[PDB]
Amino acid sequence: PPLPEGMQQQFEDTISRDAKQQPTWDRAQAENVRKILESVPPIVVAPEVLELKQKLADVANGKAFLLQGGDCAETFESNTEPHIRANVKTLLQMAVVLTYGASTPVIKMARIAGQYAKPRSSDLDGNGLPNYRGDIVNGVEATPEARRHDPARMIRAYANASAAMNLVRALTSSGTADLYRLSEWNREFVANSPAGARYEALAREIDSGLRFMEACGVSDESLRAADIYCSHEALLVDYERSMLRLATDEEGNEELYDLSAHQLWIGERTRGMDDFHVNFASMISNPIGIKIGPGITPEEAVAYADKLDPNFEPGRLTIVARMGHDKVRSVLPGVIQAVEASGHKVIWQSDPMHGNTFTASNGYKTRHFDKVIDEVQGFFEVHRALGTHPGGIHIEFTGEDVTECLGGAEDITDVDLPGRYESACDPRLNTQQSLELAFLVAEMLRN
Amino acid sequence: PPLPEGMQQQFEDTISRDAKQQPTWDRAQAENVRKILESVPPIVVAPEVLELKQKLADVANGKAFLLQGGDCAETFESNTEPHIRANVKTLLQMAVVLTYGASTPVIKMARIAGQYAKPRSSDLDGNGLPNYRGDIVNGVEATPEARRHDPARMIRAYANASAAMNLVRALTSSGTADLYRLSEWNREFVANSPAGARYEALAREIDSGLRFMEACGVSDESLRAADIYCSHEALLVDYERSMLRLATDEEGNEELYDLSAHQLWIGERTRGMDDFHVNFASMISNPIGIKIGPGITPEEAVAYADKLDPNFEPGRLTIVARMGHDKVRSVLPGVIQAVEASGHKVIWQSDPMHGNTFTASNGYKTRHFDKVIDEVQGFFEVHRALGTHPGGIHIEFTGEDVTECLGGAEDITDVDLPGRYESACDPRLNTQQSLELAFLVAEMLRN
Amino acid sequence: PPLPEGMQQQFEDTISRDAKQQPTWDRAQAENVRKILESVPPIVVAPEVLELKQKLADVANGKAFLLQGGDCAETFESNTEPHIRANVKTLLQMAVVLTYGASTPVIKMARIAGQYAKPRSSDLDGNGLPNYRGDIVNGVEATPEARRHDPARMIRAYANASAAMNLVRALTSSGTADLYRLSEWNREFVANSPAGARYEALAREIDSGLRFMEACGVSDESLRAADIYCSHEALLVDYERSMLRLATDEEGNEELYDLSAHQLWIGERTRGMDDFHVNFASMISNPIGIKIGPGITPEEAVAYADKLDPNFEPGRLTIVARMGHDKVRSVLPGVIQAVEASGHKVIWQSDPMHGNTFTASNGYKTRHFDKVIDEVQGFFEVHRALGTHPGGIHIEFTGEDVTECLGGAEDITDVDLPGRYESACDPRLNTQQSLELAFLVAEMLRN
Amino acid sequence: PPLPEGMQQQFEDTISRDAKQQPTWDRAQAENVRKILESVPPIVVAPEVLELKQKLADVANGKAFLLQGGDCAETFESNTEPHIRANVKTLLQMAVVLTYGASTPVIKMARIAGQYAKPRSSDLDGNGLPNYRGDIVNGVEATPEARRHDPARMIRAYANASAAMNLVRALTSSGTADLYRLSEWNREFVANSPAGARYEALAREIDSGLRFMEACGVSDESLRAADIYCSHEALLVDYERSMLRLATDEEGNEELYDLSAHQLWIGERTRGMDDFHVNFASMISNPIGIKIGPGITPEEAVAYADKLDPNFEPGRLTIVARMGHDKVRSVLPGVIQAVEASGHKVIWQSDPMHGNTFTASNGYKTRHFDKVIDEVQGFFEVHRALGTHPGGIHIEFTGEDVTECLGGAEDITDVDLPGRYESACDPRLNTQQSLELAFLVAEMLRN
Ligand SMILES: N[C@@H](Cc1c[nH]c2ccccc12)C(=O)O
Ligand SMILES: N[C@@H](Cc1c[nH]c2ccccc12)C(=O)O
Ligand SMILES: N[C@@H](Cc1c[nH]c2ccccc12)C(=O)O
Ligand SMILES: N[C@@H](Cc1c[nH]c2ccccc12)C(=O)O
Ligand SMILES: [Mn+2]
Ligand SMILES: [Mn+2]
Ligand SMILES: [Mn+2]
Ligand SMILES: [Mn+2]
Repeated sequence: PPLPEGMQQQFEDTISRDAKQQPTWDRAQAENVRKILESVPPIVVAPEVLELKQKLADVANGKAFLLQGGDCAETFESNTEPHIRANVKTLLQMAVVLTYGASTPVIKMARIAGQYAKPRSSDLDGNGLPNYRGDIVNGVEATPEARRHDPARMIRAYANASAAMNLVRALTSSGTADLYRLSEWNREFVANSPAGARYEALAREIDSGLRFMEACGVSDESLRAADIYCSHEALLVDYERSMLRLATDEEGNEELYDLSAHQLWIGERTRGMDDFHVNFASMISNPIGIKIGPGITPEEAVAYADKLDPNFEPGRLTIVARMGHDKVRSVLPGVIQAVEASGHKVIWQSDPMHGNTFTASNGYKTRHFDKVIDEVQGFFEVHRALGTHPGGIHIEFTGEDVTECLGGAEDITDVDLPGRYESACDPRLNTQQSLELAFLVAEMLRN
Repeated sequence: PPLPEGMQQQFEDTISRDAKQQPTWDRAQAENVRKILESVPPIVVAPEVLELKQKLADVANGKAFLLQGGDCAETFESNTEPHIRANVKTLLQMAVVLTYGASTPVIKMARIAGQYAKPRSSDLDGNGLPNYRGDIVNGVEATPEARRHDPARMIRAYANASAAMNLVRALTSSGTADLYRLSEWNREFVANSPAGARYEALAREIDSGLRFMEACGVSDESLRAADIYCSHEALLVDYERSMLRLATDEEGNEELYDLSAHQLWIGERTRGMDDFHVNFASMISNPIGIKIGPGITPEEAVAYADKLDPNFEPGRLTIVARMGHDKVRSVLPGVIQAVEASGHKVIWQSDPMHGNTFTASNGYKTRHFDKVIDEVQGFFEVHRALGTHPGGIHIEFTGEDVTECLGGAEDITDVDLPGRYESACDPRLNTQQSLELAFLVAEMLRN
Repeated sequence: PPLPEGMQQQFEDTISRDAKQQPTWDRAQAENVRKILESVPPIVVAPEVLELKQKLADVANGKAFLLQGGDCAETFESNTEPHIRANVKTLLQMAVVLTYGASTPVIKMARIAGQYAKPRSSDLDGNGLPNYRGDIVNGVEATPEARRHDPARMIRAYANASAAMNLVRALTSSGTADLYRLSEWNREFVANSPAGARYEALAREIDSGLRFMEACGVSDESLRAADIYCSHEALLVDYERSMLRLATDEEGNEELYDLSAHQLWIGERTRGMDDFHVNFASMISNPIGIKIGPGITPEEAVAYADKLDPNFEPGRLTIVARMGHDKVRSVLPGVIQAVEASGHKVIWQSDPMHGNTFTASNGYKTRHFDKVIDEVQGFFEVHRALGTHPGGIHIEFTGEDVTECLGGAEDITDVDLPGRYESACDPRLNTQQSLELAFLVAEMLRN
Repeated sequence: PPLPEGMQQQFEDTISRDAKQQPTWDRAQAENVRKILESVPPIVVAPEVLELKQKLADVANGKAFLLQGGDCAETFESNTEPHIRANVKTLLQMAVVLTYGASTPVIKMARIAGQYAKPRSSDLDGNGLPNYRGDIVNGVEATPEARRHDPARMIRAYANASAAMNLVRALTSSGTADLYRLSEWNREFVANSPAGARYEALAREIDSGLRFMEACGVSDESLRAADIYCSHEALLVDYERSMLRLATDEEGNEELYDLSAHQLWIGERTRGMDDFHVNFASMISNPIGIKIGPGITPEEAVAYADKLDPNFEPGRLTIVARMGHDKVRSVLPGVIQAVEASGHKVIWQSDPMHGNTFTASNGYKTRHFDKVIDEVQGFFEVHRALGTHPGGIHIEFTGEDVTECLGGAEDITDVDLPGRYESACDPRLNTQQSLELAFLVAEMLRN
């Protein structure tokens, strides 16, 4: 494989860096897997990434909203036609309500087609066997057989990735992204929800807006379909470097993209300034997210922003606040002020999930719904008060009727958790609770 | 002028009938005026009349609403670019609010381009001189000079008619019928109205529906312009018979239209079954209205419906209830039941104007706003209860800030009337009071 | 009537100038006619004039073509629904063929709604009576009764003007401007033309382009209707000054328009630099044409261009070459070179009509078809060679099957002329010969 | 896996049948591969198959054309982003020319995402090792190691299938299916082709039709993108039965689809009436093709049509004539007459490839371009003469500059073949020769 140009100087340097949360496995074998994946069809194409950069610039400048979400960890087992549908459906069903509430174009990103690699686990498990690190590295089975790290799982992940994107592209053009269809499903929610009497205000109001549209004779070019972009945490060195492709923009302008997804994002753990991922990200032309915890100082946030967005292109960087309901109001404002002052129009995104994960006195780990909302509530209160733009959210959900998060309209308590708990990692929002979340965030976008 | 076909047998018979409310003037002179007008360009064309019949069929079958209105009597003096604009603007500004409220296509008919002839006056005035009978017959001046009946005023009316339609067609294609522009004017009303705090519920709600439209990327083909159809009372024999033209529909299918307007309507006074107008109307292929008072018996309403709609074409006949706020609930239901049972899908239209005209203990004649609303309120209460469709309304308004009707948000009382009173005949709704009327009728269409 | 602003200084000065080709009539009476017409609805509105300026800028910059034409002189007698249709139809039927040939948007201007005033006649007739000077001044009858100059004919002209524009606006929205309909009529021409075997190349080719359009599933938003703008020679002082209106553009920017038409043009006779019309034209914000004969020197053409286009707004001025088939190649190139060099992007338009008018040894006056074509042929040869843009043409035609011009596919000779000759002034192209002209000009636009 | 309903009775019976051209491999292993593939995301979805049935009905009824084609056998090695692009590009580049020529919607089907299984080889090779039977069964390497039959290759094929469809869906929405872009590439062909002077007639003509489109202001909703459907020969029992899914149409109407592709087709070898494939095909709701050789008798063609299209749904069956240039005119007409008479509106498709395969006196096997054209030439001559509709073609091509077929504009002779020959099986058309084929078939569609 020959060199690009002046990137090779930078690329070699980028490999040199340490990478946290890597898998331990055979190197000679993993290099073969990579050189296989160096020639496959990509999951996405450069023009679609450009389209997302342009749409993400509008989010950065107050003209659009960002809905990101899906499974915490995709599993090969769960990557099926019925499950993918339900995630797409709930993502869209939310997006119609946020579109109305925000009075702006919602951009739909998804945790899909790549979100396999997982860091959150401690380095070793009880019983002396390695713990689950995603179906791209090892199996969920609690046996030394399955938990052994396997480079071949990278090809299985690429397979399952291209399967899922092929399906969302089909599902979206085939009209599960029909606007009238989605709102008819949202009435079925509000009618059959316990706390739907609260939300029926906005339900009727969206109903009216749609009937008004048809009354004005508005030709349904844009109403039959959507665009669901895709994303995952760029965790794994060999997989993400294998998906590097070299596109040539208009007038022969050459660039370097990671086409494993439209948008890649960096996690809390692999966040070092002189580590692989932040240097990888700054080299690739994709839009980029970056998770940010309470331990962030505004000094560091400006440092990230300078490296990841070195040309002040609005929407290139998303900064994903995940801080807990209590510490969001306190920590965030200083970060924004410093970042905005430095001349960077980033997308401010709320992740009210990975802040509020607590062990539920029941074996299982959960998040309380009321606390999840309260982090977003505070995320807006900071933006309203400072006079900056709430760019988006980054929730974790599923389209199955599962009981993993407490509270909500359903009244899910400690005792309800073992009844159905299908998640490979962090606890996801119930279908009921995902829609319910959107309606509340809509109300916050209005006021 | 040669004969059409089997129509000539019927046409001769139609002339034979007596016509009420005619002008007394020279016959030889008036026949020359007619034979001049027999060759001019028509005010409208057959294909547009067909378009209205098709759209009026949708009103008859519950799928659309009918907004009709404008000046009571157009005057040559008042037929000016600024006045016509303001009437068009308020007609459209209403139509956007009714469209939202009804959740259906509003069809916009106007009292314009022909509404000159006037019957309401008693046959002779005080002082022994003839009274005003519209600028198509005589002048407003109180002198035996001006009040003399003049056949030449028919050509002056045709001139002023083609002037006004030429302007609405231009105004509508030029973008005074822009949907975003109209609602921006409606916010200026609700902000600057006294009782706008009541209406700001629906104002924000329409605002949201429009921002939602732009958020969904909806291409503005249908949003920049409208269609304002035109109408007048077919009062005058010589003028309406001069505008008879013979069109040939698809596959050479020949028909006879009165192209003085898109839709002609019959008044309370010239309503006889064996009089000129009802026989004229049944011969012409235009859509047709018919005014109906408290003295109507359901027996007669079915007789009209049989003659005017002899082929059960839905939307061909409109039946215009004008009965007073008190007698609307009582008289109407029996008429609908009999008409619906006879197998006629007419358009049920409310005229809350020509029922409630009372002399205002001030010289001038007025209508009270609260009473006008209450006739429409009852018009809906009858339809809601019977389970039939409220097809439309037929208000009289102007786009000038005039004080002719009492009540409203403005608090217009007896003493306010002489301050500005520009109407040639019946008292019209203030700009403020026309918009205010629409918002209330919207609220009635929802519930 | 109060003053505009700094225009009044200029307006007074503009009146002061002598005006050629005026009518002699009562001044006190003509001032009443003018003060009547000062308050009527205009024939057009400012936003439509702005739209034309923007579209005419595209013609000036090589991106569009200009089709102007219609009757030489409209007559009140001829201003009828059937005649107007046929002129509109042939104007559009031409425009589809020119659109294809030019591979650009054709802009459709018409000699309609105002083209009554006529200058071409000598000042006095034989028999001592005044000669015909258009239905806006006097009648066609050869009697001292009718030929007397009548200010009231200005109001009759305004009436007939608003009649005709009301009809074209209706005819155009009602779908006589349907693109598939027009080409089906053009096949009927080519099939039934004698020389149609020459033109059937381009006929099939346009047929293919339309079927291709429907094959590509192209939504028919733009295909059902057109925009026919309107024009006349601004000849008559009192009529054109009566139609002056004051519009306020975006952000309250005030301007002065003559809304008797969209585009006014100046004739050969009333062309003086310090005469009324050139000073009138430079004061009004309308787009402007100017007729130009062989006697023009490039020195003068630059002088006109400086006065009429004082801000170098492209498309504001059209320069209408009418020079004869022989003298077009010789006279024109020097005019273009000087005008282009001076920094003026005007529209170069060919008028192959008013150059080639000769008395036909038969009483009547005619133009030979082959000579008419040859002036356009040379008009293109000049532009092809110089490398400038042929902006448009300015033919005179009618949609009746009349025999006024010699030659063509029909083989019209001297003896054929009295069979049907309906023109009030210059000889117009036959329906057959108008379409035939377009096909040839299309072939010239390709090569 | 539970039963559908009354299908299970029929499904069991369908398995019972013998299947020709199957692979010999471990059954227990191959059943695991199948039960894995029973739960994956499908390559396509039911609504898209319905869309194709509706579009294929229009082809059957003379309103549309069918362009099918691509690689003869896809190889995992060749299934790459650059190769897939070039095939898509040439498929579309052809489709624009056929769309114009046919004056109808071309429907674009592709040999992609599944076309791995191959029957054409004799049962055993020289050297005693098994011969190549497609990357879904074994490898191209000439070693007993690689040629061993491997059930795991079914999962590798599904992986590579979902990879490729994910890419065409992306490539098509991203604007490699832009109509103006494709024709700009077609001018580069005609300019740089040797025999392009023949084709420049239609090249300019398509250029004109596109400029005309932009001149008419036609909004580019439909012009930026296309729909490329997908197909392969349903050869392999375990793979096709694994992709059976159960969809529920509008109003809960249940059906059974094979979602390995949009359209499956049956080969010459596996064509028996009581064999697996014809009974499989008749059970699945997909549209269906069927290859047909010279040995077909009209008696049999009606028998097929009765079984495969048991409800006379037009466009459900495609009948693919592959007969050789000589025997096409002779054999075909009798088949059509009998089929049309039986009341079946099938799609008549020409496969001018698998008839004319001859060994090229050079080791390699080839087809002559002039002979390939002549089979289509005769295919049309039969339809023109009989007065039936030429529904489509089924060529085999690639977007690489390869030398596998003789003749064409390039002048490829025997000596040119080894220079570049990349095909795993039958010889494909050069990029130059694929475009050139389309232009000629366009000319045949006109006359
Ligand atoms: N195409 C528009 C409108 C739309 C269609 N389906 C949607 C579903 C959700 C939100 C918006 C939409 C958009 O993507 O915004
Ligand atoms: N053209 C649509 C929408 C529209 C445009 N302008 C309007 C003004 C009022 C109501 C609706 C409209 C209609 O006539 O209904
Ligand atoms: N609306 C487009 C296309 C069109 C419709 N009717 C036409 C008649 C002639 C030429 C073009 C057209 C235009 O005005 O150009
Ligand atoms: N969308 C239309 C037009 C079109 C777009 N791209 C194309 C490429 C080829 C042929 C047609 C098209 C179609 O599929 O037919
Ligand atoms: Mn998580
Ligand atoms: Mn009245
Ligand atoms: Mn002339
Ligand atoms: Mn083959």
